[PDB]
Amino acid sequence: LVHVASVEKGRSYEDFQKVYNAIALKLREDDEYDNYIGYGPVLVRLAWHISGTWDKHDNTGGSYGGTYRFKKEFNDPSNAGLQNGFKFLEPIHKEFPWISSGDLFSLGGVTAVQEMQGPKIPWRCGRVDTPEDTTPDNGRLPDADKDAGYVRTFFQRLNMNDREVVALMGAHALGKTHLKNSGYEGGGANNVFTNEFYLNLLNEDWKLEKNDANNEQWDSKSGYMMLPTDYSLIQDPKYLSIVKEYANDQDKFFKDFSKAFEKLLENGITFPKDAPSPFIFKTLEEQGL
Ligand code: HEM
Ligand SMILES: Cc1nc2ccc(F)cn2c1N
Repeated sequence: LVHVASVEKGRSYEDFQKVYNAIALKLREDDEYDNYIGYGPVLVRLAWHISGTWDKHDNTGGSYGGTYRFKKEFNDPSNAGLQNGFKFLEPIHKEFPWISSGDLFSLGGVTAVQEMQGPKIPWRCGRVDTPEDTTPDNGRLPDADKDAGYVRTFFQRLNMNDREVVALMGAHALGKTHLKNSGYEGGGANNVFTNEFYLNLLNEDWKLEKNDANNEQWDSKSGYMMLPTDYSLIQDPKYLSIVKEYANDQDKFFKDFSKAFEKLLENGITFPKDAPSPFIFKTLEEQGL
């Protein structure tokens, strides 16, 4: 099963920078969402969930087809809460209806990371909307109530190694859990991209507890929380070494996250030899906007 990237007809870097800017301007304008966290974190999560359905074995799922727009995927219990990100992107799509759905969802995540002061994430266009019967079944996204062995095995399906996994999980510094979405709650909240996930793992005093949804989670007396899968990154000795590396080197974390996140968003896509080079978008700040 081959998905060849096909550039939206007549579009170039400038066209996509305009879409980036519209997303970024709306992030600034709709600042009140989720108790003033804003839409940044949920857009990052949306980009990951549309990509994380991928299966390397048969090239099903992945970001290419934009299939989150169909009810089966939209209503995946694993995707509860992401409807907010979809609703955010709706007026963007109306302003730029030429962009494919997969390109819009993935660009939303890139824009959110960069506007939240994260690393630059190179991004490629050319995802093409595929029909409803290409939507992956529910159940391909990861469970949170598991251990390091589960995490490691799960991410092999996405062709991610230990370093890539630990780097990607640093996104859990962003946003927060919501009891009504996932059965996890707490840990305060944040909308600036940093390496604080790793610092909190290492520096906080953690205690395993059951929450009000009867689910296990690790809680600190500072009020932070870790999922069992988050905490597994310091229980496993191979993950722990990488956690320490990122806790002690902000730039290295940024660079490795950028590579892993681009890879995540591009898994399953075949790019022609003469496809455009990846785009690196300027932030609003860099443009004086
Ligand atoms: C073992 C892997 C993972 C598990 C089990 C997991 C699980 C979860 C859960 C349960 C939530 C709470 C959702 C809610 O209640 O609204 C969440 C939120 C979030 N996840 Fe993950 N996740 C994983 C990997 C990732 C990755 C790889 C990324 C991105 C690179 C990511 C980005 C996010 C973000 C940004 C949020 C905050 C969303 C918001 O504030 O609305 N996660 N995740
Ligand atoms: C601040 C914060 N953000 C997240 C995102 C996902 C997750 F599972 C936990 N998180 C915590 N504690």
